[PDB]
Amino acid sequence: PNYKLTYFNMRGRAEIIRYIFAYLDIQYEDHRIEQADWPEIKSTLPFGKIPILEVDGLTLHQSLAIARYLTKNTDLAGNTEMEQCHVDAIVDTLDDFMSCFPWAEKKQDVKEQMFNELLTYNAPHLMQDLDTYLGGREWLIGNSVTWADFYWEICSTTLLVFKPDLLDNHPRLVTLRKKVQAIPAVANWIKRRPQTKL
Amino acid sequence: PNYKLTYFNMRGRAEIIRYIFAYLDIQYEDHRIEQADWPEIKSTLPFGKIPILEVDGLTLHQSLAIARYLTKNTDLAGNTEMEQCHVDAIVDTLDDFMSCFPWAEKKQDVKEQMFNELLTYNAPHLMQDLDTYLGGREWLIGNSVTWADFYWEICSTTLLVFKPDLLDNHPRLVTLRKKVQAIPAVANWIKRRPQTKL
Ligand SMILES: N[C@@H](CCC(=O)N[C@@H](CS)C(=O)NCC(=O)O)C(=O)O
Ligand SMILES: N[C@@H](CCC(=O)N[C@@H](CS)C(=O)NCC(=O)O)C(=O)O
Ligand SMILES: c1ccc(-c2ncc(-c3cc[nH]n3)s2)cc1
Ligand SMILES: [Mg+2]
Repeated sequence: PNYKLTYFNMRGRAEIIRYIFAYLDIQYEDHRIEQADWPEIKSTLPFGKIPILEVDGLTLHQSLAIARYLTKNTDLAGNTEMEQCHVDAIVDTLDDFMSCFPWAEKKQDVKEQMFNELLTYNAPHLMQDLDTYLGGREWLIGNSVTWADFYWEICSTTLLVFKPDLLDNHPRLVTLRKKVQAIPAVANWIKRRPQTKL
Repeated sequence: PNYKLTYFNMRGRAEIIRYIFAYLDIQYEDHRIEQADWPEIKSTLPFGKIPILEVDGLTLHQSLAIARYLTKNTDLAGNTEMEQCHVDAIVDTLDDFMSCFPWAEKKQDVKEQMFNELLTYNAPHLMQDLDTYLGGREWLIGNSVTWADFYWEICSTTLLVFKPDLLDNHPRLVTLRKKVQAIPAVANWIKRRPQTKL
């Protein structure tokens, strides 16, 4: 199966798929486009948003739909039907918050105001909810790593760019991040991937 | 299993779960709360949001995570893993859009103005995408009804309250709503359910 992932030159919403490709050792074309080439691609897509994943001539969309598709029947999926539910839920919780950021806002002052509020007022509560939920367990769901741990690590990396002290009071969450960063396939990708802010 | 669904007295984010229960002929307690019973219940929830589903005492959260879990191994989920990806993709596309609405906005003029903006510009764009995606086919994905069709009927029902003429130029999408409403288990539910604006 030939895989071609199209997104911007960013970790962004494509990073979860990139970590999954890496973990399962699947070769794919990591297509990164410049904004100048975006509108011309956007015009041809069923839903006009990226990332998109082409699989054998069939254009998939929605980052998490794609991530879920790639991890189905792999060890990154939950180990029970109920675990796959918790995986899905943690991912959508992380996603709901990340989606609140006005990533495309062109008015810089309005963008900064918004970012600062979400990070200062809302992010600390999400960390508290996740920390309690994790408890003293090794992974967010079950006894082995799932793509929710991957998504936690990814989301938290971006939040830390803007608010570095976010996890000063959550050592257990720092440990989880580090655990994810230590997985050989993930570590390799982290070392070799393009270094972008977002 | 002993299922208990908790949400406000409204269709909202719990309705997709309610359609799934009805369609799969799965018994559950449809527990609805008033504001007054919210602060106590909220305090007991790992993520402080509804809906939640309790399955034999185990608590689940995130509406789409729950819906997907309930459809597991059923034809409603999508027939192949690829179709399941398309089903998931449509669902998030719809949810992404519905999440744009300031449901909680307390300034009535601001709420009206934002709704108008979203219903005037964004909604018709998304409707053109959904319509061409469906084409002259029977259902959104595959050969049979999926919970994406359910979610479409649910999201549009709520949008039609605010912009009744939204689908006036989209007969294929109106036909989809009707095909879904006529499914016997759904027709029954729609008649039995408590009447609420949202
Ligand atoms: N929930 C969607 C969001 C997709 C999305 O809005 N992507 C952005 C980039 S992060 C985009 O397509 N922006 C360009 C545009 O809207 O034209 C997903 O996870 O794929
Ligand atoms: N993406 C989540 C959203 C859950 C959510 O925002 N629930 C709302 C009710 S519609 C809520 O609990 N808001 C009131 C509050 O958080 O106090 C889902 O679909 O379950
Ligand atoms: C989870 C994790 C990361 C993200 C994003 N990061 C940068 C984004 C962006 C910047 C300009 N456009 N889009 S979006 C979203 C959800
Ligand atoms: Mg979502």
